[PDB]
Amino acid sequence: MISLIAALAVDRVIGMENAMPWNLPADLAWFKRNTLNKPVIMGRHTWESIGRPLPGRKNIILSSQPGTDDRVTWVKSVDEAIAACGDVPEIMVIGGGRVYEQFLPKAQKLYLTHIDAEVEGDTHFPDYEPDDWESVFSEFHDADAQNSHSYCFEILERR
Ligand SMILES: NC(=O)c1ccc[n+]([C@@H]2O[C@H](COP(=O)([O-])OP(=O)(O)OC[C@H]3O[C@@H](n4cnc5c(N)ncnc54)[C@H](OP(=O)(O)O)[C@@H]3O)[C@@H](O)[C@H]2O)c1
Ligand SMILES: Nc1nc(=O)c2nc(CNc3ccc(C(=O)N[C@@H](CCC(=O)O)C(=O)O)cc3)cnc2[nH]1
Ligand SMILES: [Mn+2]
Ligand SMILES: [Mn+2]
Ligand SMILES: [Mn+2]
Repeated sequence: MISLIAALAVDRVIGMENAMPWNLPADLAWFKRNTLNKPVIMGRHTWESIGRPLPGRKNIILSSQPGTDDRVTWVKSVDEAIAACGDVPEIMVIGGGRVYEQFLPKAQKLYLTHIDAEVEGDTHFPDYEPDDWESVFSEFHDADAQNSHSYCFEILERR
C-alpha cells in the first residue's frame, strides 16, 4: 500500500524556495509517528531540503542522476522506488510536489495536515478529486505557545 503524507498551507502551498517557512512542532511529531519504521520515498529537491537521512526509516531518493551519498538508497524511476521498499505493509511518500503528482494515482491513503497559514509558495500539493477520498480521521487543534497556527490532522482513504 502506498500513502502520501504532507502538510498544506492555504491554497495547497507546500513549499517556497525549497524550504518550508513555518515551524509547527506538533506536525513534525505527527510526521515522525506516522513514518517511523517505514520506508520513505522523496524527490531529490526534498532530500536537499531535509539535508540528512531520516533516522529509523529506509530513505529512498528519486533522481535521474547517480546518487551522491551511500547512507540512502537512490533510484531512477517510480517502479524502482516501489521495488526498493520490499514487501512492507505501507510505503510513505514524503514529497515534494513532482513526486506527490506521480504517486497520487497509486495511493490508497493520504495523511494531510491543513495549516491555517497564508505563505507565498512556489510548490503545491496536487489537485486531488474530493469524490475519490473518504475522511476517516480528523483532529483540529488551536494554536498554542509552541504552534503558532491552528492545524487539522486528516487521514483520507481512497473510496
Ligand atoms: N509541506 C510538505 O509536506 C512538503 C513535503 C515535501 C516537500 N516539500 C517542499 O516541496 C518542495 C520540493 O518539491 P519539488 O516538486 O520542487 O521537488 P521534489 O518532488 O522533491 O523533487 C523533484 C526531483 O526528484 C527527481 N524525480 C522526481 N520524479 C522522478 C522520476 N520519476 N524519476 C527520476 N527522478 C525523479 C528529479 O531529480 P533530478 O533533477 O535529480 O532527476 C526531480 O527534479 C520544497 O519546497 C520542499 O520544502 C513540502
Ligand atoms: N505533515 C507533514 N509535515 C511535514 O513537515 C512534512 N515534511 C515533509 C518533508 N520535510 C521534512 C522536514 C523535516 C523533517 C524532520 O526533521 N523530521 C523529524 C522530526 C521529529 C520531530 O520533530 O519530533 C523526524 O524524525 O521525522 C521531516 C520532513 C514531508 N511531509 C511532511 N508532512
Ligand atoms: Mn521503467
Ligand atoms: Mn514483492
Ligand atoms: Mn495562521
